[PDB]
Amino acid sequence: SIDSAVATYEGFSIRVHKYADGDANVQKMRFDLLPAYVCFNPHMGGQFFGNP
Amino acid sequence: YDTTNPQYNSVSRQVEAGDAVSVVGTASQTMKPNLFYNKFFCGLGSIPLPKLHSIDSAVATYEGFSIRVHKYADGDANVQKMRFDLLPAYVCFNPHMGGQFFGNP
Repeated sequence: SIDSAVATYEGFSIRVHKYADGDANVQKMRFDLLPAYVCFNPHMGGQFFGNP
Repeated sequence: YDTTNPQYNSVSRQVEAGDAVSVVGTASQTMKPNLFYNKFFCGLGSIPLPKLHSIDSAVATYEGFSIRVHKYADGDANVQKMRFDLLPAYVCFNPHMGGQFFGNP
């Protein structure tokens, strides 16, 4: 019962919901995304710097 | 009263310091004043309201004023809600075209 749409950018998909409170006269919008992460093997990357 | 643009003078002389004034009427009395005015003394209007998201509405014209209604509910309390509303706007085009009259004793 809430108006949506879903739009791609950089090949990531994003919902918007548009609702409102009726007793207060306000209108509200939200934009969401859920990421999932993995680290397979911590020994395969790191940080680097120059050598003095 | 303007020396450099006398084309705009509304009154017959300068108001200097020390000029006697007075107040029309009695001290604490309460009354209902009558009103004369020309058509272009004061203006009146109303601003159209957009509809809230995800909430049903309708718009009806009554005297020539337009009025939104919004119809929402409370799902858990199981009640039905409605509000009708309007935004007025008011102008004073010119103070010298209207006033208040009373009788003469």
